Amino acid sequence: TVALVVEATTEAEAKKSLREGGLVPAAHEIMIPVGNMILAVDTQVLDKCALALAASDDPGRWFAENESLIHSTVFAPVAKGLHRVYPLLSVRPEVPAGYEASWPTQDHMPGLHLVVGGTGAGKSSYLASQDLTLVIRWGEPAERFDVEGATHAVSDLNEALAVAFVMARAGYRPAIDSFRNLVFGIESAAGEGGISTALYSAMTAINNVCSRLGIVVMVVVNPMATEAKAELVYNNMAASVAGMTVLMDGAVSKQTVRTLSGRT
Amino acid sequence: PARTRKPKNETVALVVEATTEAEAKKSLREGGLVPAAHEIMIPVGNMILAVDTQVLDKCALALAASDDPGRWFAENESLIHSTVFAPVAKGLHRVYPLLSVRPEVPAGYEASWPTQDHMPGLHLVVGGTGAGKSSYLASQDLTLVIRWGEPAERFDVEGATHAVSDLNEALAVAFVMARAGYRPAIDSFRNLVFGIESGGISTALYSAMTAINNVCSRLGIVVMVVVNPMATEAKAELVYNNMAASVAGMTVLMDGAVSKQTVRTLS
Amino acid sequence: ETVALVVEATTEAEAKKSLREGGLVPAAHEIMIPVGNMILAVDTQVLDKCALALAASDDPGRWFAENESLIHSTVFAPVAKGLHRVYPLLSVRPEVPAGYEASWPTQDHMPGLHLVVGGTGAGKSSYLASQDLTLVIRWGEPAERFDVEGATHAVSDLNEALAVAFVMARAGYRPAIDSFRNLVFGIESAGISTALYSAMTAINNVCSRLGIVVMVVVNPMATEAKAELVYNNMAASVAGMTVLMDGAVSKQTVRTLS
Amino acid sequence: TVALVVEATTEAEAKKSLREGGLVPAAHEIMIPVGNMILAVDTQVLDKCALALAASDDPGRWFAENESLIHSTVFAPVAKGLHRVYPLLSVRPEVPAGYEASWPTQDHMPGLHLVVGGTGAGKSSYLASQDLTLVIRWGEPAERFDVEGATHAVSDLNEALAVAFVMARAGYRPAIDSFRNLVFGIESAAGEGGISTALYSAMTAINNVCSRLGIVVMVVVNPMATEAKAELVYNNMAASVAGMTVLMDGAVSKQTVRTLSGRT
Amino acid sequence: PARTRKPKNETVALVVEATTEAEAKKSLREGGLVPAAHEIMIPVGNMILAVDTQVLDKCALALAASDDPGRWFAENESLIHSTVFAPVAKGLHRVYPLLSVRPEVPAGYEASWPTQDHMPGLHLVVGGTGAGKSSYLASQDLTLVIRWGEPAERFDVEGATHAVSDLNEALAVAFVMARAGYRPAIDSFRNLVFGIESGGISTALYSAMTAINNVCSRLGIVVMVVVNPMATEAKAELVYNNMAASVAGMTVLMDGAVSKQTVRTLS
Amino acid sequence: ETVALVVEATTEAEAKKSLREGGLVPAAHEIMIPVGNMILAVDTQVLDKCALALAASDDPGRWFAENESLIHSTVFAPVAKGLHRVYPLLSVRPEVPAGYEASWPTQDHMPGLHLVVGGTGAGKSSYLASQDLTLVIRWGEPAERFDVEGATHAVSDLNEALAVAFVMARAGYRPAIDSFRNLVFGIESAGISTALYSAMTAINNVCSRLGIVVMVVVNPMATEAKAELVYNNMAASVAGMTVLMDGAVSKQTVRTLS
Repeated sequence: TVALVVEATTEAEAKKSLREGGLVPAAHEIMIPVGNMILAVDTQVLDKCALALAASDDPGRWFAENESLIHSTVFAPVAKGLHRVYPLLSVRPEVPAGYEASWPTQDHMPGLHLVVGGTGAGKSSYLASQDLTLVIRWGEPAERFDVEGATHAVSDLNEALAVAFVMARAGYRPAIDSFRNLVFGIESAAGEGGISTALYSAMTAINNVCSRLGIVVMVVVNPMATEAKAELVYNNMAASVAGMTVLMDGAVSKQTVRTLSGRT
Repeated sequence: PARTRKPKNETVALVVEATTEAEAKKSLREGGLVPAAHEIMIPVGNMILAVDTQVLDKCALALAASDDPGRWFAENESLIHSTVFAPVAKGLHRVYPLLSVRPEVPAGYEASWPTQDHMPGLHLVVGGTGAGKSSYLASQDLTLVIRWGEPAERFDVEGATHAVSDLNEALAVAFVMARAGYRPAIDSFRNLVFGIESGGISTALYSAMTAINNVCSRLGIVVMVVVNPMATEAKAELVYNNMAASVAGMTVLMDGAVSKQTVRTLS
Repeated sequence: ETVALVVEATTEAEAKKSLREGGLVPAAHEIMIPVGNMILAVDTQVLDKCALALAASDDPGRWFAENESLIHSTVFAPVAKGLHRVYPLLSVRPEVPAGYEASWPTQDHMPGLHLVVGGTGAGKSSYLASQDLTLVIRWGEPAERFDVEGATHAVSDLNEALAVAFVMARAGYRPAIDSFRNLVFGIESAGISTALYSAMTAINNVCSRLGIVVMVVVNPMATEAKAELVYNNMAASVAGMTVLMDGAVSKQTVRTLS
Repeated sequence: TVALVVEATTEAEAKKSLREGGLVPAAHEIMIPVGNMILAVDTQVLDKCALALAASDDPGRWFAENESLIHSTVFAPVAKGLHRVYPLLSVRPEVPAGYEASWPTQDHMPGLHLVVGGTGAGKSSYLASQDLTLVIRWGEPAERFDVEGATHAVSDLNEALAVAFVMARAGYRPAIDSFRNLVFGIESAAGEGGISTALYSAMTAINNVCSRLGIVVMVVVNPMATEAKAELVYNNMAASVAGMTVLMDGAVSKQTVRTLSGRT
Repeated sequence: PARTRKPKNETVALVVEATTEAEAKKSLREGGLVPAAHEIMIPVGNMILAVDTQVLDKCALALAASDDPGRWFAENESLIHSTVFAPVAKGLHRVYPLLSVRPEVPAGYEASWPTQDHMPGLHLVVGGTGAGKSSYLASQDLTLVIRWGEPAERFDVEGATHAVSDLNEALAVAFVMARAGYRPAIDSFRNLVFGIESGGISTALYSAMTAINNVCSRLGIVVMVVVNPMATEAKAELVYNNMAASVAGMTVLMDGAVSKQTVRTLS
Repeated sequence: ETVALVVEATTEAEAKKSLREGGLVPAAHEIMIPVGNMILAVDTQVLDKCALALAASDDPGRWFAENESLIHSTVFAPVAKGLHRVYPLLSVRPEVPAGYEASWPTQDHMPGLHLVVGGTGAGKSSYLASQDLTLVIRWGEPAERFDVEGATHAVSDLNEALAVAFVMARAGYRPAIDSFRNLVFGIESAGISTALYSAMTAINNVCSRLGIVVMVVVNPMATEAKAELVYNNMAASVAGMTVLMDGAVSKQTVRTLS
């Protein structure tokens, strides 16, 4: 149960968790700044969901029957002082002890693996080669894939992150198709490539909460850059995340992966 | 000749929104922040609309039973404004960050129009040719044309039309028509193009088309919509490709004739 | 029966009342007019009463000076602040009354706005003088000789400009508004701010609902390069439009009936 | 006495005058829109001041000893609904019956006469030839003129307009040096010349309240335009006011005056 | 080594502003909207500061009587914050539209520095040469330099300086010094240039200089101020001419030497 | 003695209290830090207590993980909303403590920031590895191998980044912040947004007041055309600055004492 309208008005209420409308994250709450929004992941509800999901016979049914638990895993706190109290919020870069990974590449750092390219680049054909559990579908027009494929459709960024976090923590392999609504949604002062700089900070923040969760989430991003600034934009995105695969006319045109070894 | 609004029987909260957690748990109709199972939110720019699928369904069966689609819509403004409305609770933007509409196709969905096996959603008719686009709409055997945001002309007096004033009733009338088995077209989304403010066109126009497209897909309908994106001739092919990537289908019109047509299909 | 100026609905009961009363639901005789990020309303019942009284006067200009309060009751800005949310991307619906007819500005001219664009001072004066207007509603322009000697009524804001023009036209008179200079300057959006076009379509479509034509002088002040495209966008927004160059009519486009 | 903090909260208070914090101008109140500000002139206090000023032996002492009356002549109402109630407010173009004028030119329409040019154009040398009662000094750095000259120094736009209105109504000849703070202060979408379009509407509004008052006020304006857009800017300003004299390197480079006859 | 703030004896209203007409008639110090005869408002960008000439005068006589100007300013933060403050009442922008500061010169005013018969006001020292501008300030026999908005350097430890943190105390210390007969300079207005946001430079920088210039003229003082407008080399002569047109005087510095000097004078 | 988070002064009495308590007047041990349109505060008394405790630990990195709450009490964002008005165009005053000395990053280096700008990933790593740092405070960068294996402490926001660096430096350790990437992205104003420069001057001058040097990695992301002017503006804002090109030092400017 998450507080939706009533927020802390006294110091005593202010010290409560973000779930309860306070301004101080609980021991199991991690704040996720996205543009000028501030989300929160509850790692105990995430643990509960992962344990339960790993016990179920259908990742499909499970998520459809537990949007209550999903909406409790990642939510947007109601207290409005969060931006002031946590100036220029990011997510701290830390990796769990004993973290290992063989996917999407050997020793892939925990974080996001962006699958990047323009429309028609080959992105929804590359995902099929990554041998995923399912594709989390968000912010994209309904396709034949959403009937015949292995999908879970979601509506906002909370559900997208929540289902991805739960799946990965359960030992499953998630992709989000796509972060279109961050690209369109995060308005900010532009850079040399034309993209809002807050889109880059947003990806680092989301990347580093996957880092803290010791997981990798593969995410489709079409940054809508012109031919000229594309290489500058892809370099700023690679500088923001663990891994990035660039697709161009049906073939991989660049791959950058941060690894536990420092080597490819 | 007038339209009956029966404001007595209207239950959408217009000014009182939830102030407690208990109230916040109510439906968007009631001023809460959590949609009931029959409410789907529709984000468009910085606005959040909502469709009531229960009210939508009963409206469609009534419209189908009526003698005259046009007269029914004229007599039932109240039911139209109860089908698609803008909820009053202000926290919806925060609670549902970067909201879209989830891609879905109801079971057993079939469609032969505008093309065989047309995915549910929007079918944009883009271009800039008043003669061409009307002439194209006249060929699709539309039950009527929902007129919105365009200057009055001969057709509004002459043809099978139903004029509306805002995005709520444009979508409501389209939904009620398609659900009832009729063929709606919206002429036009001119006011989304002008009103949604964010190469050449506000990026938020694209997500608003995806959101509205995906509502139609959840409802298992196709709504044909006229859209003139006002692009420079140079950047027009880019904009048309961005728009095709946001929706189920799109027909392009050039100098009075259909030049291009892209359609996502099933099976 | 006065327009609510500060007190707006705070309960669901008050929200159901009319815009005049501070509610959020128009009465059957109220038509909302969205202009930029303002929302005005015309009261067709007050409009019809004013048109009846004006017809009994021997001088339309004097009648409006004698009836300022009735004008502010014909078109007003409702007080309820949730109207933007409740009516998203509001326009005015394109409708023509039963058995409408017209012969001015042209035969079978659709009801709506007729824009008179471009020209020049002495060339705008001439084209307006050639239209046999009952009077020119003067708005947002510096006082010149015409405001002393001519057949005019000076107004101060867009409510009065629209009100006076609506009342004259429903009375059977021919009004022209000189000019929409404060729409052009006042309405800013994403080389013309795009909300000028929908504003004129909205004002155009209330005229069509009222079954009238209102002539309006409007200079978009576009660069001469973008001018031809600018004027195209304007014509696509209204019933009719005349372009003036060097005193003569260079283009006239009119939507008509049969 | 003008209401400064307490504004109408009921319909009954709303119908009171703008001086009393209502939303409806009294019969003697004229609203003056300037950018996104809305001023008000009280013509009865203006009449009282003009009558009293015409009776005094020193326009100088009079204004210095009566800032109370000055601040009651032009003021900024406190009610905030004014922008909504009066959409796209201007001042209506009307001339008093029997209006005559021989200054600054024969049959000069009532309004503003702008004295326009860049810094060093000759503006404070042209004013000395116009044989003025005094120069109202506003928004300009203190000079030797402010000690040795015939001046009244003011601080805001209310005092500038109020002293000008009172002087002219009293049969005296005022100039305002200068409208610098409108040029700098009125921010708005720019035009083809680079100047905010709200500066033009502001000058028409102020022009037409001089029109209603049957007076001419001469006003120094440096619009800060570049050489290219200068001629386009001066034409938009001339299109906004009764009269305009352009100064360029110490000589008049254009004069446009709207007259009662339509002839020069 | 520290600065004594005595917050007990401080009467500037910081959070309670007038809510009634009677309260609105009080001084700006008291949270009202009408300045007392000894308060002059100072508009700077979208902020409105105020100078208390009574407090200013007593401060100047005390500083003149003290043994050490620097120590006094260090011990009297409270009196400094009582000399120049930002009033709390929010309606000041509306009540005083497009506020400036009226041009005035008190009777009998005389001045020999920076030049003979220098009009009271600001004297800007413009340029971009750290070595040049310090070297120029070192030549004017300044009593000390008010350091504000600049990175700490050797001079702050070495020279006759007094560091401050905000525009209020920068102006207050300058006013109290000049009124007492000492020679202040402010190094620098870097934060007005950066903070005032409206060919190349925010136009509001020019009016803020005129407003501050005209306060100094009403006080019968000259305050020398370092100002780097950050202009492109192309548009630098235009910006320097706009700045000279806003103030009593201005010295231009090029590659380590005074190149130009414009000064409005009296008699 | 906790930082007030929601309750700010509403009376003149409460306004006189400290920033920690929700007042509007800093105590003698509070220094305000304006950054863009945020205002933070450092508590030098909590800072000194933290520096004492940290010195008694055998591992600075572990000490900070053990003392998160003390960090948020060293640097915080005060709750009172009138601070912007009360302290116009706020900076931090340039002052150095009595008998300050320094030999790192260079001899007699002024207290303040030392910027390390440009370079590249492997070239930024090398220059930092060559500075003999106690640890690198990692902020706003994606997790890489260095955050697992290196001498680091990861933080989440600018309060923690500044707090950790202040505490280390007052303890006698050498901190470097990698990086100010969220200042560059987060601070927008009128090709660099101008408020980045005053922000660094403000952060620079609190370091000078504290009598410390803090090394900070910052990539302004300027075009290569404007890069040389950009770096000039940055150097004019801080105590010292190193420019890296292709692994080597291409420029180093430092303000010094004697």
